[PDB]
Amino acid sequence: ITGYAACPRNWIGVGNKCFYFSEYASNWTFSQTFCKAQEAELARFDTEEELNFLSRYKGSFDYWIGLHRESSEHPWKWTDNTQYNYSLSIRGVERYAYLNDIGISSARVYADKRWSCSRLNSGTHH
Amino acid sequence: ITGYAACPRNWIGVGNKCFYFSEYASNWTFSQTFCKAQEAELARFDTEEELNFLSRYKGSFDYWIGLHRESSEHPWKWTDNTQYNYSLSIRGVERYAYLNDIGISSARVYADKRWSCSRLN
Ligand SMILES: *[C@@H]1O[C@H](CO)[C@@H](O)[C@H](O)[C@H]1NC(C)=O
Ligand SMILES: *[C@@H]1O[C@H](CO)[C@@H](O)[C@H](O)[C@H]1NC(C)=O
Repeated sequence: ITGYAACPRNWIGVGNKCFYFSEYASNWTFSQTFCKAQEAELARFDTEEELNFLSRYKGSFDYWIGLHRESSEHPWKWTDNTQYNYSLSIRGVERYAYLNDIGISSARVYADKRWSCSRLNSGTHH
Repeated sequence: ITGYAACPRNWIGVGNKCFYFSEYASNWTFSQTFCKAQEAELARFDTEEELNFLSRYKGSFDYWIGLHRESSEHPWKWTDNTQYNYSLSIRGVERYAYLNDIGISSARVYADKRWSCSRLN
């Protein structure tokens, strides 16, 4: 690592990331607009430590995450257009991913769910 | 691990603290020995943000925290011997504090509970 630095207020630090969690349900598009306005993205995990933390901290509520696909015949990608590494199953035939009770599932864009944002920890510098 | 981290691996950063959570239940003494061996202490909260994080991440399980008293007639103190600020009530007549379903309660030293550690940074 480069250094240790606290995530900003209302954000939670796990590994080299800072997570944010809403307590308000809205649609995937509104959620991604919000995340981008925080200089962040809909939540992305790159390690088991990070996925396990999201899956525990969410409690009993569904949370939107940053995986989506243009159709059921297109590849899953992150909101930055990085392709998904297909390391976990995703349930369903819909375009927008969320964490449920069991793991990752898919929903229509206009479903109302709480959301999480992530960003790499910048060490307060960017 | 590249770039910045709030905390070391297996710890979670909230404000100016790093928290650790066991998935193994033990008695309060065993828990505090463990936390000191990590250059840490049984979990201490100094803000609402920190307490709300402990109260959510614990889920449906009881967790030891760093409040303790010598008897039901003595003041609550942190494991560093710094007095409690009495900003939240604690239930019961026992000497050792834990987070339960509802808030903060007290138990005997030999009760088995998962524990949390905290440290500054
Ligand atoms: C998503 O939510 C926002 C805010 O309520 C609303 O403006 C927008 O029309 C919604 N979009 C969809 C596709 O439901
Ligand atoms: C606490 O747990 C440790 C480890 O199991 C054990 O050595 C010790 O006797 C226990 N103490 C009490 C008071 O139960």
